[PDB]
Amino acid sequence: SGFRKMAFPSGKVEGCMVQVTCGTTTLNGLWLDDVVYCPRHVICTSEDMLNPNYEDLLIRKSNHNFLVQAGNVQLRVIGHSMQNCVLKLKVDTANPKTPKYKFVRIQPGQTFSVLACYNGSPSGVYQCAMRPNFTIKGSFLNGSCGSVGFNIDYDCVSFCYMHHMELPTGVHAGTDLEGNFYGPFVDRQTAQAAGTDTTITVNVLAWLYAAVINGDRWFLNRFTTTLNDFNLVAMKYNYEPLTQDHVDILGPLSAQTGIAVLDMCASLKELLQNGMNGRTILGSALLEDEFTPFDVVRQCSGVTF
Amino acid sequence: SGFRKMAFPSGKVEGCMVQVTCGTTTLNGLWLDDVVYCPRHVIPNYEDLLIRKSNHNFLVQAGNVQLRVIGHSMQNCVLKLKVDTANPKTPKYKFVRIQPGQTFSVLACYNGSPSGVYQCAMRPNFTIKGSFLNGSCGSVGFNIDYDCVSFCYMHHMELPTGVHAGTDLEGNFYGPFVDRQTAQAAGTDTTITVNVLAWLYAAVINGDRWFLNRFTTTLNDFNLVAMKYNYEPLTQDHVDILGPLSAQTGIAVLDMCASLKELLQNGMNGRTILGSALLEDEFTPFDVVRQCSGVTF
Ligand SMILES: CS(=O)(=O)NCc1ccc(Cl)cc1CC(=O)Nc1cncc2ccccc12
Ligand SMILES: CS(=O)(=O)NCc1ccc(Cl)cc1CC(=O)Nc1cncc2ccccc12
Ligand SMILES: [Cl-]
Repeated sequence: SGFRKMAFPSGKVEGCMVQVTCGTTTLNGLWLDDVVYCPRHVICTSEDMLNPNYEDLLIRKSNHNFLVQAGNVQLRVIGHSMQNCVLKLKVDTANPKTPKYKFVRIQPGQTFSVLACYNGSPSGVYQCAMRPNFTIKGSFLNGSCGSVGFNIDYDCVSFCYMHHMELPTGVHAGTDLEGNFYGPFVDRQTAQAAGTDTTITVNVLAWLYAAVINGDRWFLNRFTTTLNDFNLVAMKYNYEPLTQDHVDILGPLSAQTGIAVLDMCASLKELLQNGMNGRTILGSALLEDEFTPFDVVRQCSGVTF
Repeated sequence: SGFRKMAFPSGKVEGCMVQVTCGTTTLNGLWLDDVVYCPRHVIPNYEDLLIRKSNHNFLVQAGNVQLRVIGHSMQNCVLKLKVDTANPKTPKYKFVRIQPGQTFSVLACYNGSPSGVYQCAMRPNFTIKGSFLNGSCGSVGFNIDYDCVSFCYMHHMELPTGVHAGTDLEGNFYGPFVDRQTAQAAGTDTTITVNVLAWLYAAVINGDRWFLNRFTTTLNDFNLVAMKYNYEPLTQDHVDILGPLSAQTGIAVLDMCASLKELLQNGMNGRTILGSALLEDEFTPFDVVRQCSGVTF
């Protein structure tokens, strides 16, 4: 019993964190086999950030301009290349702690664990979701650039995010491990603002199924809804549209609890209309959207209370 | 910017998790040097049950390797299994007993394999609001101070309300609980006042100031009000501990207490603080300073 915002154990990722220094800038890098991956803005000064020409800044660098530190050991850089917004530093030592891994690009709504780091040293781990507006509501200070997001389903680490910047509203933007940004963002100091964010509907429904599994039904009602009527109501509360893919994905949780997806949708419509009236759902007075259907199945019991 | 329920990096603890099996029961153990620590209920009159067991009755698995048990002893509610192999991954560590209101990270494990990490607090009623299923027994709670892991909790049981109970690593339970199937219930819980105040300071550091007001209060008047809402009493030690956050934000502790009083008496009025519509009490003053400063391990 219980339901917590649970992160994956971070040990496999901790063994990959290194410090990358280029001139006066110091940030984090991810050391996998003989390559260190880090944000390409490590080669920039603060002046450079308005309109940086990364190709021009990089051509002026040699391998020995990049200092890479792994624990108390200095790694030797023997090659460098840029792939989109990521710099790849070839080093002369393969990481003996390299776990089984993959680079995966995630979609809005997907969750992942973040290992926040400073100076190549891990400080904390938390769980978060890729928002519909492609930002993440992280907890990051200056020096956290290069910190990574990941999932560890089975024994394989799937790296999905690398931290690049904080937007004016305090939210965060970054790339996949191939250097492609999530969202319409650029690694440039320009007028960039997060688009209006929305609630991840399929995740709120998954979390309502989690509450039913753990023994709570106060929010259910005798009604059902069509998918279209639910979406017309949901969009008035800034909720993301629910698609047939989302309905199909909630199938297993629907069969485990005996509550049809459109019946759970009707309960969500009523909660949006009434609020909680002094009650909580899984210890929260707000509707939680940072647990996916997959997270609920992983954390919750297979037997409903 | 941002404020998350952040756990310590779990790698140093992951390298200590093992599976302990005794007959039909399988649970988790903590392997430090040549000893495996686990709940004694893996085997009631525990001395009588233990005397009937030999070393080979305990099966200890570390990854894909079977460890050989060469000795066994009981310390309070923890069983200590002496193994032939010292854990090469043993970190620098201490066993520490924590107090209600203090927080820690939990590495939830099943079959000696870590599945997740989350942050939680020892409630005033000595239970923890964890997330555990059958097989989680032996999972541990810890903090990291510099490069040293301070083990503070070992999971033993779930109570009827869905909350959890366990011991320190010396086998002493937190709370009036016993390790057996009998009628046990968590006492009425209270809110950790010093932690709510620390979280209000974290919200101010992050730009959330709508709840600040021009008023102050005496410590006695605040405690009379706090007692009415099932909040733990605030002591002068708590006021002293909040000193640094008070100097950083410019808001006196009793000034923040007057904000907390108004929130208790009137509610949030449709507003949120750090994305929450409830007053959060599972961040200590030290957790706030660490997360708003970047301390690494
Ligand atoms: C150097 S500048 O032109 O003033 N702007 C910095 C900058 C521009 C464009 C990019 Cl892609 C990256 C940066 C650096 C950057 O945003 N760092 C940070 C990352 N995460 C959290 C932070 C919290 C507080 C301060 C900085 C933080
Ligand atoms: C095993 S028994 O003696 O029959 N009764 C249970 C019991 C009594 C006394 C003790 Cl010290 C331990 C137990 C077992 C126990 O509480 N396990 C669990 C721990 N955490 C989460 C759980 C979720 C679902 C089921 C069990 C869970
Ligand atoms: Cl995805």
